[PDB]
Amino acid sequence: GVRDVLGTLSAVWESGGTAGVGTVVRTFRSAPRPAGASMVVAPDGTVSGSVSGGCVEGAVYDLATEVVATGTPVLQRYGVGGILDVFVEPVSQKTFPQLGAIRDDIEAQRPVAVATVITHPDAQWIGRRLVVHTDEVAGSLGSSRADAAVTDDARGLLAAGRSEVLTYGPDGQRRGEGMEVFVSSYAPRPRMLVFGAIDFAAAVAQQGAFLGYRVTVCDARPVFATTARFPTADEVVVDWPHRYLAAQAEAGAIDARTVVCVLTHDPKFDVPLLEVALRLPDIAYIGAMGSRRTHEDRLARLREAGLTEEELARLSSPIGLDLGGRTPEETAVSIAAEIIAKRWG
Amino acid sequence: GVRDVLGTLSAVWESGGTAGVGTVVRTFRSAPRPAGASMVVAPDGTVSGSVSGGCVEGAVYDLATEVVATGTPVLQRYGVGGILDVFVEPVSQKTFPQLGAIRDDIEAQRPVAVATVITHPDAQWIGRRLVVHTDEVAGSLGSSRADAAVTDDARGLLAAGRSEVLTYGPDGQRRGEGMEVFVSSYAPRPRMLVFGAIDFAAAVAQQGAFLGYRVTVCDARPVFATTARFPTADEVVVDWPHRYLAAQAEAGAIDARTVVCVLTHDPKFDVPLLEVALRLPDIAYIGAMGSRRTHEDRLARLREAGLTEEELARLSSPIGLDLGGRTPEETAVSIAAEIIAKRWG
Repeated sequence: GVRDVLGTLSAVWESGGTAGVGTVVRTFRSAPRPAGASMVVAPDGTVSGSVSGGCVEGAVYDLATEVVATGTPVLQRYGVGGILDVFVEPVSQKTFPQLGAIRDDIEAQRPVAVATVITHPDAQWIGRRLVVHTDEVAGSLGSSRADAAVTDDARGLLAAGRSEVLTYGPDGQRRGEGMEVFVSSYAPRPRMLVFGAIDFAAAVAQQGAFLGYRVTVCDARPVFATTARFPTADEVVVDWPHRYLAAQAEAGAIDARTVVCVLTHDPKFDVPLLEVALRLPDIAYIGAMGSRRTHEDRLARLREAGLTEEELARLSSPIGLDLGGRTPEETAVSIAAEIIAKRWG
Repeated sequence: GVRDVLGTLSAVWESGGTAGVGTVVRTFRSAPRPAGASMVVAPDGTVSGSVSGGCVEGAVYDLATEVVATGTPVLQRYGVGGILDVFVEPVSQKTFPQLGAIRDDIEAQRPVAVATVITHPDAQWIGRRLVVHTDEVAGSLGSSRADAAVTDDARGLLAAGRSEVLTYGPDGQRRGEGMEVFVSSYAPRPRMLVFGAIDFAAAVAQQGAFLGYRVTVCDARPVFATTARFPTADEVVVDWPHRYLAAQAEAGAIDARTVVCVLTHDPKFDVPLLEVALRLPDIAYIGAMGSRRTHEDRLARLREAGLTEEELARLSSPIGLDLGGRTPEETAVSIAAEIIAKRWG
């Protein structure tokens, strides 16, 4: 969402002024910028951020300028290469008192969603917002039923890191028509954890970085788990894999989008590791590398260790889509593709 | 193959000396280095290249040393993490008179395969070789039937850029047993051609580079097709896509592993382009970007232009595997995965 232009927006907010903020809420026909793309017009007229590829920037700028004057938020559809819904609002300390706290949450890696009414029959509702955390909600949409419905749905989207327009009836009845709410999620970068610092881990970590994951490579062997060997990994740790995973779980440093790749079949490490991983309250993906021989030998060993067929059903083994690729690069792509397929973008 | 250590090997060859060369011919249980990985021991004893991850390097070194002394080539199997077949031979001007010419072919981007007998009942055959081009073959395995069979199969592997052990009967009878021939292919980097220099082309070109392709980005629009916008593409050209493709075909600068991505649906460019691409004697992949609406509209337009259902069957549209991914990064991965799936590594 506003992460691109949040420093500039915050500085306006802190100074006491009003920014005009245009947020892309919905997109059709492959418009250039996605749900959450933001443009900010400072009181002195300076613009940052982008909502399109140039196509309607001038029009959004004028709208943002007009909206600051009237103080009335506006949903506008632009049609040109795509179709774009842009919601334009005045953001000040008066109109958005929580913005500083949200800036602070984004900085401290506390997940937070903002849910805004962008469409309603009663015009007084437009631009009302909820600030939603896991454990908390602030603000009011104007009705307990609306607050209840949106809070719930926003937390679900937040947990997934998703931003979307949800549609309700006027009192927040599900499947009703007439009220639309944009949920804009600010979740930290999801984690990819790679256990086994063999050379192939570098290829896995480059695909994880390409897909937007923060990648930790972890191996009990100091010679292997080295910054030099993995210079692009966000983090390289020397630990027993299962000790590291269990510690992340306990710290709440892993969430529902966390992705685990097991690149070892050393029984000393892989079984205790998968004993932990396969028992975690669900994380996005748990893959294990190996040929078909390694795969079946590992399954035998995991059954022998006490894993249930239901826990084993969580495991993607052998890892990746079967695309027929031979090289480490092809295998890395097959893994990234399976990860995407399992969550459905 | 020897590309890693070819400079060092060539310098030995040119000086009049004999190098001991160990080439990994076959691998099982995910051994660290693939078919073609080479180790070279210079007369002064200096080693470069690698056949394993450290596991049998000392043993291969001693074998290479012994093979230079006896002058007799040896196939050796090593079992440890994997299983490795390593073929060790003495390489000099006397024993391998074509090596200089092959160095020259690799440098000029002329595809060339070397086919060597690694196993035979008649020990005199071991280490005999054919040097195979598209249009030429030098050397003799010792029989017209063997030369005929291997030449044919080597050209097929060369055309695909593949290195493999092929198995024949003693006179080169297919499906026979007893004779094994390593074909080591030296083909240039395969090309990925990306037509449409939109921002998403960068993501496509990073995956192509990751997979080992040399990437050309091409667009008729000078503002778009720019080195600055695509700093990692090997090449960025301003041309009508169909004019560029047709010129590559005529020049023989595209081969059977060439991969084409069409990222435009501008009728001015895409139809003439696909008129050329879909009619080329087969190239590996021809994908076209678009939503389902764009896909069907483009097909209508291509039927209208005269494309046959058989030509249209060559087209991968909408592009990529359907993995459900939304971001440009996910789409890029889905495209790389479809490319791999279509060739089967």
